[PDB]
Amino acid sequence: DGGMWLMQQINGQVARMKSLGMQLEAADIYNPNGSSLKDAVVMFDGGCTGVLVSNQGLLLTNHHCGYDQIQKHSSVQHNYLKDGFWSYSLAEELVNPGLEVEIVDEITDVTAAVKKELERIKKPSGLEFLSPRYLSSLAPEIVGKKAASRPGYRYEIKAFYGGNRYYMFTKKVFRDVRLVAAPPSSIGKFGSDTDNWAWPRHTGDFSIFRLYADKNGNPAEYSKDNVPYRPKRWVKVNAQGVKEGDFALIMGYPGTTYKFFTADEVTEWSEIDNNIRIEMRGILQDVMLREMLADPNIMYAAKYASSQNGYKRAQGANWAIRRRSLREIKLAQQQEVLAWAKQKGIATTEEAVRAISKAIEGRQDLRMRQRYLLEGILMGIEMSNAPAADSDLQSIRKQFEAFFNKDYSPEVEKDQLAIALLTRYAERIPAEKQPIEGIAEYGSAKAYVEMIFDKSIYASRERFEEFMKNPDRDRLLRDPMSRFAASVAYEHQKLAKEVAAFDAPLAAAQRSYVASVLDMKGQPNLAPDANLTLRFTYGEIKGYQPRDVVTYGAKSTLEGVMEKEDPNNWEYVVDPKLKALYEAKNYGRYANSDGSMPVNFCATTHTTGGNAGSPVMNARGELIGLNFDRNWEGVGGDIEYLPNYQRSIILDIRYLLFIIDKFAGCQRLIDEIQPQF
Amino acid sequence: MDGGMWLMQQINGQVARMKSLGMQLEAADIYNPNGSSLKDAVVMFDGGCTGVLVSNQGLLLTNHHCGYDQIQKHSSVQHNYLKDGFWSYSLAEELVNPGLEVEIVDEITDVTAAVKKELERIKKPSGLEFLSPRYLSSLAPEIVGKKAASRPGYRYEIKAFYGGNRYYMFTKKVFRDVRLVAAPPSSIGKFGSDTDNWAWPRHTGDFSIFRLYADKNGNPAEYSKDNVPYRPKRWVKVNAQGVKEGDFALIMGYPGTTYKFFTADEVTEWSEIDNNIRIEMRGILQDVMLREMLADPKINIMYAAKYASSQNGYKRAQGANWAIRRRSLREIKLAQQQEVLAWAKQKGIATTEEAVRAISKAIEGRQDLRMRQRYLLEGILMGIEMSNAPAADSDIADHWDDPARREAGLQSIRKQFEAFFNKDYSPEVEKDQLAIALLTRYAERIPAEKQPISIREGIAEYGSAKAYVEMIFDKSIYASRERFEEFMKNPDRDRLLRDPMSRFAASVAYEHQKLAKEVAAFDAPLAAAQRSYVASVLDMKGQPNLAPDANLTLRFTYGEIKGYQPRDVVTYGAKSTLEGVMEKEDPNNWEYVVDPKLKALYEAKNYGRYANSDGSMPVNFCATTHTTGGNAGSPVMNARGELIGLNFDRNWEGVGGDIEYLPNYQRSIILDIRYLLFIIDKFAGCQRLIDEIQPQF
Ligand SMILES: N[C@@H](CCC(=O)O)C(=O)O
Ligand SMILES: N[C@@H](CCC(=O)O)C(=O)O
Ligand SMILES: [Cl-]
Ligand SMILES: [Cl-]
Repeated sequence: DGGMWLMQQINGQVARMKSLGMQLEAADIYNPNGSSLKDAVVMFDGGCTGVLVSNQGLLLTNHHCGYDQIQKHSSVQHNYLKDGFWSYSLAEELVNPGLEVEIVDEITDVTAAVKKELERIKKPSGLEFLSPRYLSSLAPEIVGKKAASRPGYRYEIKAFYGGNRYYMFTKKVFRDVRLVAAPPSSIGKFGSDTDNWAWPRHTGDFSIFRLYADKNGNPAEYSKDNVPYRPKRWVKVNAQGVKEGDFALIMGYPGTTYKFFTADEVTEWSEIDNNIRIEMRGILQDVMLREMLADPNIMYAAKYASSQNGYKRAQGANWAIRRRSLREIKLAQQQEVLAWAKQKGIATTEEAVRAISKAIEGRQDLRMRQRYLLEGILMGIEMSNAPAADSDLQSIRKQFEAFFNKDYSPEVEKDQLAIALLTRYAERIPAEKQPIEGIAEYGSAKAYVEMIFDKSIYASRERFEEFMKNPDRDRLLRDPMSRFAASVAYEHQKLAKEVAAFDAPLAAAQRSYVASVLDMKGQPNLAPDANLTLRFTYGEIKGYQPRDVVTYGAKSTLEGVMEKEDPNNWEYVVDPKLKALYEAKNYGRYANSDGSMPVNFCATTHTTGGNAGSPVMNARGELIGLNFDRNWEGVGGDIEYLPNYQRSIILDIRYLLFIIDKFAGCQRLIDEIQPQF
Repeated sequence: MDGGMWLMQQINGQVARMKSLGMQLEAADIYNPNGSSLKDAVVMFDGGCTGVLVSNQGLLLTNHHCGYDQIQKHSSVQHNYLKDGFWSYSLAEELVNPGLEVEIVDEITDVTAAVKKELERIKKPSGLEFLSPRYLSSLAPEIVGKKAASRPGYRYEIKAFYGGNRYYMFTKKVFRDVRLVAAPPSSIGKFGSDTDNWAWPRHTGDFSIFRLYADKNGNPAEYSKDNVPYRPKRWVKVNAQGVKEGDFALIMGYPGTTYKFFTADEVTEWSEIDNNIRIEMRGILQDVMLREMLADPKINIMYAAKYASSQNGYKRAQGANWAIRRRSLREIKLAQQQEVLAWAKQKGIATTEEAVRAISKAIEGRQDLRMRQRYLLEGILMGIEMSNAPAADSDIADHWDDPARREAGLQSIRKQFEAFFNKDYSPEVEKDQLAIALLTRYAERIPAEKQPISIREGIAEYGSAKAYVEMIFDKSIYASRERFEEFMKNPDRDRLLRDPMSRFAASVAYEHQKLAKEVAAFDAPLAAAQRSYVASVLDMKGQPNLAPDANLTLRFTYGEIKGYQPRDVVTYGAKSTLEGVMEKEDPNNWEYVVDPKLKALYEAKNYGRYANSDGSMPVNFCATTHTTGGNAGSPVMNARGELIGLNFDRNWEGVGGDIEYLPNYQRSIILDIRYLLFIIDKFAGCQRLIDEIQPQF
């Protein structure tokens, strides 16, 4: 069964969980008045999950969650991205400025308070009652100036059930989170392209951090005098192994789902948001791939990586529409609540569904742009955020250092991808409808966008401080580069403002519709959409049947890595040390009882983007794995959980330990984790 | 699941084991030299396939891709049998196929002593004749005598076995009136043509149907309007009750070629030269050719068989190389040669180590020559059809003043031009990108000095392969049929003698013959050493328990219906269904298009009595039998010798089975006879064929 359950809903799920073999009490998982698993389950860097596993604040999350921190610490000497990183003491752990981890201190229902504040906003705009920015801004009104005021704390208020409930999360915000360990990328992201969203999977997707705190255990900014955070509760690691049918529990921070989409919303989300994305990324991939198949990657692998991650997802979603009859399932569900309302003489529900249809039909062309603009150029062309004058000198200097940084590259992406992202965007979106005429003067979108390189001072690093001697203001003000930037940004804000006339009634009607779903279903029985707050899902360890003749098992092994090895294909390179371990069968206590070395497994838990790094626990609440992905067949799970295809893809905790111990020899961390055999 | 493509004479050695796996046949039921047996119904089709006789009126089942040549030849845009299939509702509607031959084994005879006797007569031999089919055939008339060797509908085939340590003669009845009866649309006969080729799971209705015709007296015969169906003494009964995992399966047919006695150095050479070069050049050809086919239905027809054949060998080379890597095939053959060498050493025998060394030396010696041969063959001879251009003979060059011999020389040119500029040939696809793409790469791989003269000189004179090919088509009289005929109204001796396409064909042929002459210096010692090596393997293992390499003669193999584990986490079942066709359906992908009628049947579950017991509709199954190319169309029989399927492929993981059979990875891929009947019945509604086949429930 699917559902991303509120921590407050554990009491409604615990009986079913125990019938599936769970041996925890509800209070063990979430305790409003004490220590529980809620305290060990962590948000990492805004969009990932992590788990605390020691009394010294040791933190496990995915490799791909800690990737940039790993990268930032890498040079040719000390190449942690390629070779992995291992610290042998507290003092060796690496500082990560800007990295934040959050822990839920308390969850409170603020629905009534939020409502009675949301009433009569002067000129109630379109989307206040859904905006996380405006909602969390109400925290001083709810809890007084010990909100925001308190340095290591943050009050998160979000809408649930389309805004029919509001829950407040009291976060402890740690700003001293240090890098402890990482496997090499050949393990951390084995098969990163071909195997992304794929089961079977053979990826050692983990990294290790540690929460530091001040001398009395309060979350603090970085200081040389900080000590390890000593958590209330951490999760004990169980290294005894897993088998098909074992109960599994996942807690984490699922990002976004759309389980209350109506039929018309499903179709739009497909034929607009989905396929506009697939070939706009289909094109932003081949030109990107052609360009540096020929050249020596760290220049643009992180580029091709994220495009692909979202690219393949979109293909998975599209498969569910075509094969899993997603639209008709959502249509059936809304017809069921419609019939429920009709029977009760309720009129708002059909009105709600009709207004949703109306807003979707009407915003069709505007949404077309805003997503065509969002990744045709907005993330597909890097200097759409070139600096702009305040001169009306002190911070075009202090801003260009953020434009041309340690990741950014003027050098190339010129008319291989820059011209290519501009593409024939303008064919699908008439030049009538493009931002503030250039494609009409310099000829093409290439001879326009490449003309900027010579003319703009914001092309090189040399030219910036070449004429740092004086104010060429008549030249600084009229630069096409910061014109193209403010331009694409101009229409972005205008579209946000213009389509708001559709988004506002949509949100009102969705709220109305979901209220009806709420009156129909038990609120305690209905899981809300994911919204980047702490949820639990449960299931069992289980493969599936992907297609005629074929069965996928629930557990993968090191043999599967060796079957995939290909020295000539970057993604399938196998570390010589890992191969020697395989050839020697040097697995120790970490092997399966049958003698194979476990790598990944999969489960019928309901996860989504944001669950990377979530702890997977057994019937006793002990750690058995870390979530890092979902199969492409289960992508449609964001709209309707798909029990016979959807599987979370999970790192077997024994493989993580094996990598620490046998591969890296970092005994220090085994001693700290204290795995149970 | 043991390997081995057993001789018919080896049936006595295997029958006990076959029975232990559940067979309920006696040896003599399968192969009987003193009367009739299943052998009599197992047919060689078009020289390179198998077929099976299934009625008393000569009805013949084989694969779609085996009948593909004939289907293609009968197809036009107007009557597109490739695309839409073909179905005949009477004898008179069955299509005539000139040149198509089918052969039946009447007798098998050991002629080892008589061939060796004849070989010893050769004063100063090349060293190539004892494996030369041209030579071995020339011996038959002495062996069998002038009478009976001049018997019209018979052929006496002598082949080398065990590297030339045995010779067997196969007396063949040759049928030269074989008519096309039925074929499914390609969307069924070759569903997933490229992507599913060499793959399990498989969902392909790979069959076609023919009929043997004969004269007045039921004798094999050349085509005649007066011919009638041939009435075989034996035909295989068809069982439509279905199959299950674990069932015994027997396959008989004509496996073409295996290399089970390759030494490790031979494995490496085959992989790094023959296969790599095949993959490289055929990849280039296919990219251009398919593009052309998908853009024009007439081109699609013209080049359908050429493409399918090219793609088939291309992907087979990919699979063999992948097998060698993933399954350590080189290491296995090394271990096998070490075992025969240790056996030799124990017995004080020195000939074996000497043979293994002579094999390695010859392989190392011929590297440059063999790579040049493969590039020429794959790059030019197989895919540039210019290489069959006409060339003027010596009557043109030296007898032009003789009106008689001049006319003969002109007719020879015309005869060549018809063969070259055939109905399947498009000068447009040749000259636009195809010949240039191939020749450009060929020129990059083969040094100028080692290229055919015309090509070297042509590329030096004009800028490039591109400019050179463009010149050829600009200047050649054979560029088009219209230019050819305009020229032949007033022939010029010069230009005819100097024609650039002629010079290209001449130069390529000269280099081909040149390479063969020079490489014989290595190939002859290599063959002699192979003979010595296999002779030791024979001394070690004994002939009765050692299956020889395939050589396109009748063999049996047996095993059970069984899936396998291709890789970690994954298990493949033994049987595929129609649902898997529907899962693969994609209107925008040419190879996964699904016929609307087939989909209607599936949605209506209209399967008659052909369904599985669980209500699914069967499509294919796989078995642990040991097959290879040539076994396409082979009857797959159950424990009682009844037909339950037709072999048509081998799985990906099993492609390397020509080097080493691997019981945990190699599976024959088989058309379930129930799907074949379903397609004839529910899909085509060709009732008369169901009636004739008489499936047993
Ligand atoms: N890979 C996703 C997790 C997908 C899932 O668990 O469904 C992430 O980075 O958060
Ligand atoms: N497809 C092959 C048969 C391959 C096999 O059975 O191993 C052929 O056309 O003969
Ligand atoms: Cl286990
Ligand atoms: Cl499902």
